[PDB]
Amino acid sequence: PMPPSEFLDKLMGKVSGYDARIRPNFKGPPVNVTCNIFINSFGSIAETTMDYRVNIFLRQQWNDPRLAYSEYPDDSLDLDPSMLDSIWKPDLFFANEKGANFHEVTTDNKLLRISKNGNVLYSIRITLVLACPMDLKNFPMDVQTCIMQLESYGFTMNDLIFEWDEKGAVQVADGLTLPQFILKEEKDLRYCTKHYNTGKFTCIEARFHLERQMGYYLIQMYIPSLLIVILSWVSFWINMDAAPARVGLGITTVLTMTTQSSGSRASLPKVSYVKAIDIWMAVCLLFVFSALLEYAAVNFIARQHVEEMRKLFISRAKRIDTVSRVAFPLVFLIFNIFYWITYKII
Amino acid sequence: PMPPSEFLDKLMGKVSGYDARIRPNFKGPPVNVTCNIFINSFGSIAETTMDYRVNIFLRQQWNDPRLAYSEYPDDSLDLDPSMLDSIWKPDLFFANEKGANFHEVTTDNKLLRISKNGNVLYSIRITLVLACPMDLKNFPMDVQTCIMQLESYGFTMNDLIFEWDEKGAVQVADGLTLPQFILKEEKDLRYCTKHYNTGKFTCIEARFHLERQMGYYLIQMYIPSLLIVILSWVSFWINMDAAPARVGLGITTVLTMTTQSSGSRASLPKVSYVKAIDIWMAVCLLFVFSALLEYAAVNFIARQHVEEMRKLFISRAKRIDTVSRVAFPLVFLIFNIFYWITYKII
Amino acid sequence: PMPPSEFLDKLMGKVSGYDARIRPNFKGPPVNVTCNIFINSFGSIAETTMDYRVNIFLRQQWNDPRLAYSEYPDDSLDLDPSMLDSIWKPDLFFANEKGANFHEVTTDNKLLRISKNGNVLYSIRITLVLACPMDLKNFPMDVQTCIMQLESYGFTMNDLIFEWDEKGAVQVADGLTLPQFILKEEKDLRYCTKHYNTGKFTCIEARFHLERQMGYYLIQMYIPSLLIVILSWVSFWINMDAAPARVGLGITTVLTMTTQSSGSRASLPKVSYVKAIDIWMAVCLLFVFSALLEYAAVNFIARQHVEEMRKLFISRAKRIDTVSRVAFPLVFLIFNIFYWITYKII
Amino acid sequence: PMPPSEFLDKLMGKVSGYDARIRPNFKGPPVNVTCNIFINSFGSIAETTMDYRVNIFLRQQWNDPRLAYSEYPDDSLDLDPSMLDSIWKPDLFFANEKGANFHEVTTDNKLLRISKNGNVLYSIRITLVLACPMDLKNFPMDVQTCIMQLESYGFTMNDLIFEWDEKGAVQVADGLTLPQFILKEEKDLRYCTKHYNTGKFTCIEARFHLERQMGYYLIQMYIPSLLIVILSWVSFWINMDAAPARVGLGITTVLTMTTQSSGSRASLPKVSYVKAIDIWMAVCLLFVFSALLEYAAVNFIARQHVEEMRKLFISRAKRIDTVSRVAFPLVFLIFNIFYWITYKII
Amino acid sequence: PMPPSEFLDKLMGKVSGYDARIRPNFKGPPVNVTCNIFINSFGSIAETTMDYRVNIFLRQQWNDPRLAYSEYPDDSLDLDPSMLDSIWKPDLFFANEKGANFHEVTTDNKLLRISKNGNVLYSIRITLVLACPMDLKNFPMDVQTCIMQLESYGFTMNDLIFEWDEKGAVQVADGLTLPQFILKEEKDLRYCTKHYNTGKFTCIEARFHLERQMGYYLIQMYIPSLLIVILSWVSFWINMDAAPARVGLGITTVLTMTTQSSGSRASLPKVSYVKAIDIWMAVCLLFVFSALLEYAAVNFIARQHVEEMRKLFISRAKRIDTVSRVAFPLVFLIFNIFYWITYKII
Ligand SMILES: *[C@@H]1O[C@H](CO)[C@@H](O[C@@H]2O[C@H](CO)[C@@H](O[C@@H]3O[C@H](CO)[C@@H](O)[C@H](O)[C@@H]3O)[C@H](O)[C@H]2NC(C)=O)[C@H](O)[C@H]1NC(C)=O
Ligand SMILES: *[C@@H]1O[C@H](CO)[C@@H](O[C@@H]2O[C@H](CO)[C@@H](O[C@@H]3O[C@H](CO)[C@@H](O)[C@H](O)[C@@H]3O)[C@H](O)[C@H]2NC(C)=O)[C@H](O)[C@H]1NC(C)=O
Ligand SMILES: *[C@@H]1O[C@H](CO)[C@@H](O[C@@H]2O[C@H](CO)[C@@H](O[C@@H]3O[C@H](CO)[C@@H](O)[C@H](O)[C@@H]3O)[C@H](O)[C@H]2NC(C)=O)[C@H](O)[C@H]1NC(C)=O
Ligand SMILES: *[C@@H]1O[C@H](CO)[C@@H](O[C@@H]2O[C@H](CO)[C@@H](O[C@@H]3O[C@H](CO)[C@@H](O)[C@H](O)[C@@H]3O)[C@H](O)[C@H]2NC(C)=O)[C@H](O)[C@H]1NC(C)=O
Ligand SMILES: *[C@@H]1O[C@H](CO)[C@@H](O[C@@H]2O[C@H](CO)[C@@H](O[C@@H]3O[C@H](CO)[C@@H](O)[C@H](O)[C@@H]3O)[C@H](O)[C@H]2NC(C)=O)[C@H](O)[C@H]1NC(C)=O
Repeated sequence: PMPPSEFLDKLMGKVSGYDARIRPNFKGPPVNVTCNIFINSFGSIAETTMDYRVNIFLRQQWNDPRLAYSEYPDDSLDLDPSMLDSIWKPDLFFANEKGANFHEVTTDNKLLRISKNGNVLYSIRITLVLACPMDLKNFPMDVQTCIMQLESYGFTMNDLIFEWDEKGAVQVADGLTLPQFILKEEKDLRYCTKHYNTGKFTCIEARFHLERQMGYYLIQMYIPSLLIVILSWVSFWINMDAAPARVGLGITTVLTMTTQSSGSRASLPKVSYVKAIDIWMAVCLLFVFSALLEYAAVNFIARQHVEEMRKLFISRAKRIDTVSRVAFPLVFLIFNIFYWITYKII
Repeated sequence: PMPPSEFLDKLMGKVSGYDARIRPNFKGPPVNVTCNIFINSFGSIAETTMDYRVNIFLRQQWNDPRLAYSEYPDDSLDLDPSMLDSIWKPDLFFANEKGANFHEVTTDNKLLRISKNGNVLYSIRITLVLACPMDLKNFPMDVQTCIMQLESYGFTMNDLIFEWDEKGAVQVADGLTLPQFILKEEKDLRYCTKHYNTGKFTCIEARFHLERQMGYYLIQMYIPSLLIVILSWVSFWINMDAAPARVGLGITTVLTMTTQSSGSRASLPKVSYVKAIDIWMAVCLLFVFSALLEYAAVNFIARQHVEEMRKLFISRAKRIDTVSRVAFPLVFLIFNIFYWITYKII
Repeated sequence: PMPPSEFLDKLMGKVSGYDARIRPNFKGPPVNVTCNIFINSFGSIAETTMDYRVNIFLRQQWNDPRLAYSEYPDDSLDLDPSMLDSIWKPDLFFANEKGANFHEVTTDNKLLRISKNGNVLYSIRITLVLACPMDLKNFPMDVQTCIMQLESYGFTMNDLIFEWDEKGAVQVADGLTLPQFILKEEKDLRYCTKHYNTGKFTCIEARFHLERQMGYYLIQMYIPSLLIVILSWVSFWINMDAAPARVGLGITTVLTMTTQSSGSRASLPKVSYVKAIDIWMAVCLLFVFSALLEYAAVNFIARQHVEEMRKLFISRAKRIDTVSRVAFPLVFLIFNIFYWITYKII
Repeated sequence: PMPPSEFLDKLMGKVSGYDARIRPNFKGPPVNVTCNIFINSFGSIAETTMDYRVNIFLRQQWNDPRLAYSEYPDDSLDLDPSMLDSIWKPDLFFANEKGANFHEVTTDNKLLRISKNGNVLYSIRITLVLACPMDLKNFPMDVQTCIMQLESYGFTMNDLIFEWDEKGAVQVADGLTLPQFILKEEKDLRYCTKHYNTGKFTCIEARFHLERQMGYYLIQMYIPSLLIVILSWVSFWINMDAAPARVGLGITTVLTMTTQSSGSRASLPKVSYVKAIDIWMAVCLLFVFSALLEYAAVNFIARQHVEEMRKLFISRAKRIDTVSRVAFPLVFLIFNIFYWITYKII
Repeated sequence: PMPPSEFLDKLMGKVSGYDARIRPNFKGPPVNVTCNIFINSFGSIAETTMDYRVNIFLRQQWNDPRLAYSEYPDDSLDLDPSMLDSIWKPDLFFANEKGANFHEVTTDNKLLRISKNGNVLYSIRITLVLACPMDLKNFPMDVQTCIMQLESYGFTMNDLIFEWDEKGAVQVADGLTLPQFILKEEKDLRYCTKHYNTGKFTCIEARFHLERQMGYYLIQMYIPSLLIVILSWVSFWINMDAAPARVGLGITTVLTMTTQSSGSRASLPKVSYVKAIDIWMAVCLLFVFSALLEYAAVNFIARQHVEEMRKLFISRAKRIDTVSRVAFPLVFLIFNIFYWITYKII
């Protein structure tokens, strides 16, 4: 017999009237193309530009009666990736590409096989940098949901319809790990049918829940953010007579805590709303600032102190020192409870 | 009958004398091309290079009598995006491109349909990085106006005219949100007809008002910029005898405020004029510097103090301490009123 | 006779039925392609994106009976790199490309020679940026293993099989040096046969062990990380009466050590687990923090001190000063032993 | 009649012997090509790499007798930008390109019109990143001169000559503003004829004077650079008995001034010569360092002070304090005059 | 007669049997191609990636008897750069490209002329980013030697040999200046013949000595690195009774010197060996650390001081103060001599 390359020349050549500019089943029902992606590499999720780089295998399957051969004895004929400009292909595109490219390492990474009944498998490797609106109302304890939509651009709903297959619409790699987030096993599948001034177009999308890993932020901006508050608590255990001791403590600590506040949003987007890490530094900033005002109240009584009425001012300046050793270690603990409970339920 | 691919070969082939290098209605009136864009993604507005990345759908509509078919029973014939090099297309370009590229993810993102009367719709996806002169006279409270002009390069006014359509000249996406700014619903539409040494060319543009969100700057460079001034106010409530207490306070605070001034223009363009954030740090720098000179005036009187005339110098050195507790908390409030009123009207 | 260019036109032209879209030995055994790479340049191994740039010479050898000439008197015929689109080539690709490109400096860097029996050598220069999961459980003393897999995309196992040659499967350059790591002479060779929903494909890979050089981290983040702890030890040799001396020492040192902790993960990925450099700064942070609490215990006894019972409190406040000069210099040495032994065996 | 597309096929087709590989007026005088650029966008002038990005409209005009039509009734025939590979074009190139690209947004931005006498206008949009040797002998008050040369590569002087036109050789945009520098209205026009081992080639260039705007540097690195010196002057108004007051002032200020010196060359090229900003920080570093040595001379006399001869040492230690309040405020003013006069004339 | 474009069609057309896939002098001696480069732009030598960007004019000259015309009366025929795909060209490539590109600004920057005897000149503009192993054993006083090799990829030694010409093998631009380094006039020329598993290939290279300019490092990291040591010397001229004076001096200076050590390797590669700038900061770190231990020895004697034996401890605590004023100013000078002598000979 003849090889599949010469066998398909009768179906993709000048004979049989086959044209790559004509969609299958013309003047009839639209083409129902089913798609399924395979995430190979994931990560590099930046927040300054609010985008993430993904590498998926976009599989496409449809039905073309013009390529339904019945003379070849086999059931699957592989095609050279250099002959993709001869058959019709869906005009699939993403609405959040923001720059993309293919891979042509020694061969155009394309897969093309034709079944006997007319099933055509089209799998290619695409490297996308997808964008998603980052919701940072609770930055250290948020559940991001970055989606990706597959719309049409040249054909409307009556000519091309995208759908998901029931046999693993979205597969995940075996050893796919992320440096900062984690990929949940549950991925939603809903439609995203858009409507413009020209018409209506099909759209398919899949939700991806990306939960953060609190192990990183808990060590860098939570343990040092708590030890600095302890530095302001040791001033109560120091005598009220040493002026340079408690003054230098209430100033060097209250100024190095601002660096922690400025160092908590160094690589974060400039959002207007307040996040969960801005209420942890601001409240702890009040503790390192109230300790400065605490010494300002103790030193103000000692500098004012008549022999009987002045002996009570010394005890009054020391009575507040007996409560500050218990108030702040018990008030900061109350805020430490309302913080790790409210942001663990919402 | 015959498919539209073979039907349009009579209108785009060697027959009928149709050439892609000839504009419609030659030796007559110019081609009136109407355009309308659809902003899909917006943001990433940097200030060091004074540019912003945009992703729009550039729709183009004109009239070509050479493509006015009258035999096909339908009213809209979709075209393959691979056949855009056969018909005439307007030479539309932007005067502020500064690098651009198309999107060819599995298909050239182009839309092409031809009506019966000769209406040709041309919609493509372009990713532009547009530039605009940043007016930073009031940096935290400015209303930026970044525009984009669509000029001609090969045809003059007598051969190609660009205009805006009245049915939604500029559409906005449904869920288009910006991280730093906000997009106003009012967009101006005016002409930008340029004149060069070669001739005159058409030009269409649309204004985009981008108001900032003060919620970000109010927390990072306004709350810490005010608490440092309070650190210089607590020196008045400290006795005038402790030298290392008030000296270290008037130096560590006046030097950490300069870091806030240098940290306020870390990612800003090097403009010559003064902005609204440079007058907030410089005036607050005077308060943290006047407190240093305030102790220099109190300590200078105590070191100079004859038994009757010296008792008044001690009261004089304490009389200024009774006014500094009221002057600065009431003078900084006056500047706090004139600042948030002048920059809220202009 | 005729030159090899005209001699091979009979084997690569329209005659002999040779087609570049047909794999050798069709309807029979699969093509056994042996590959061997030659690493020219290596390094630039970043950790923020977890990727490294490599430049190898990908050699490919297979058997094509359709190109087995028997009339030319020579044994090796060199081919012009501009004629690679006429013969069949394996669709080799990498599963961790993440962007790649060729080199076309004055000539496409391709090698093509055909033997008499049908051996075809295919060598090209590819610049890859390969990714690997960075295991940073012990950051300064880890042995990274970055691999690279060569999979198929268009042909399954029954049509294309990749294998390694026994004569130097992976060669190393003569003067290939790395700035940070070192390349070990032992490189493992194992298979990576994947299985997808479409079928099974061949895969070959080679392990690369990249041991770090501790000479860099030992000087920058280990010598200064130890001298700061010595600054907290000198407070014991200072009299317990000078308050501003020991207070300023226990605060300026405990706050500059946090900068060393924040400066140890400035260009590191945001991992959740704790690494070996996070337990060296945190434990040393306890020493510079216990010295602050040590003075808080000595000053608390002196401020409390009845004529006979008060003379023992002065000796008690000095007895701890006689143990702190020996405890911390001997407790930090114990942690210094358990650290450099546990992380030198695992 | 026939359209210009079919009319010019007789002049650009196989007939008439017109070839795009032959320069006009062969075996005779060279082609005198006149050029004129139009700067659209300017700025982004970095100093680390010593380059600036420019966007100009390169117009080219020459004479081609082979295209001198005499049958068409019009005087200017516009050409499709897709037919630039049919006529001869000058091989113009820049000697300081360092990477460049064109703009192909929906159309190749090319202009091509042919006059009756043979005048051919060629205007294209080129985005260049031009380099210039940065002369930073006086960094805040220099007048940079970045030029751009247009050389030939394939034709020598006897075959191609570039010249400037007298009617606006270099035009400037109407609203072209720069963020840091300013563009002067005077632009020099001189030749740059080079000589290599192959021969001599034509060259045209234009000088661009880029004066800096001192409004930026005067606020960031000149006002804080002067207030720190004032902090060292207030130590003279403090009593000579307070040791921790004047010691901490002469150390915290002398160390934060070094940050201003290191912060003045953070984004500057590593040049060997000294600039005008390195002599302003180094001299001011002497003032904040002489104040430290001033207290070292006052405290050395007080610690040495026999009942009559010791009373003069106290007055001697205070006599220098009466001159330091007048010397430094009058010596720093002398350097402040010689600085803003020498660098305002050269 | 006929123009050179039509004259060379007889030598580059279907007639005469000329093929671009055949090297000259086949079945005979190899082609001796002589090359000579012309460095136009040089600099941008980074150290994090260990690469430098260069822009050279790669001239190539060989002998092709098939192009030896004898009928044209001239001696040099210029060729259009669009016809380089018709003649044979050497497959020259660099072994350290790491990404490269050509320049196509309005014309492919290629030079092609053919002599009567068969001499063919081939000059193109290539922008390379070449790599070299940075030897940083003495960072401020090293002599870097970055080379560039021109190897073959498709032809072995018996088919293509590269050589250097004796008439200026490597030329330098007239006004080529470097921001950091300097280019020496002496450039070595040696061979780099490599040997692989396939065979042996020709190779030509040229050495480039790049000496650093010490004027930059001497001001930024050598003058401030010496003044901080002077701050530790002034503590000896202060009385031994002021505790907060000498304690704060021996801590604030010893901690700001570590920033100079961390600030000396901010943009340097992470090498394991010690460089010449790491022994200048570490030794100076001992001086600012020995001054802290010097006060720890003086204060330890004063706190210990029986009426006759205690008067000698006061003199002993002051005797070391009389030697420290002379020891350190004379020991640091000894290290200052051995440093600037050992690194000025090797
Ligand atoms: C692609 O998928 C669409 C569905 O999304 C298919 O369209 C549906 O096709 C049926 C005929 O097969 C149309 O008729 C209906 O038939 C059912 C019985 O199956 C009957 O109960 C209904 O009353 C109706 O007559 C139906 O209108 C149509 N639906 C839509 C929304 O178009 C289409 O056939 C598929 N195309 C191919 C090539 O498989
Ligand atoms: C494209 O749009 C232009 C307008 O911007 C159209 O041009 C105008 O066309 C009219 C004829 O239709 C020209 O004549 C005028 O007619 C009015 C009555 O409608 C009459 O009152 C005037 O006195 C005049 O005779 C008019 O001069 C012309 N204007 C310009 C500025 O060119 C043009 O026809 C449109 N082209 C197409 C193909 O639709
Ligand atoms: C490519 O390599 C494969 C092996 O990976 C070759 O396949 C093996 O080929 C033999 C025949 O040569 C097949 O038959 C076996 O022969 C042995 C004797 O050599 C006999 O003991 C066995 O019982 C069996 O009959 C064998 O099944 C086959 N193995 C596989 C896994 O396919 C193949 O021939 C190679 N192709 C070329 C073109 O060299
Ligand atoms: C392109 O420009 C060059 C000048 O840069 C033109 O060349 C000059 O052409 C004249 C003839 O037109 C040559 O002859 C001279 O004529 C003058 C009178 O005009 C006479 O006084 C002189 O003694 C001499 O005979 C002249 O040598 C030549 N100069 C050079 C440097 O080539 C050239 O003609 C222009 N080409 C075109 C096509 O316009
Ligand atoms: C390209 O350069 C090579 C040299 O690198 C040329 O090869 C040498 O060519 C000579 C003949 O011209 C060969 O023969 C020798 O001749 C000398 C007298 O000149 C004689 O004393 C020797 O005993 C020997 O017979 C020589 O073997 C050969 N050397 C090599 C290494 O190949 C070659 O001819 C040049 N090609 C062209 C086209 O110019």
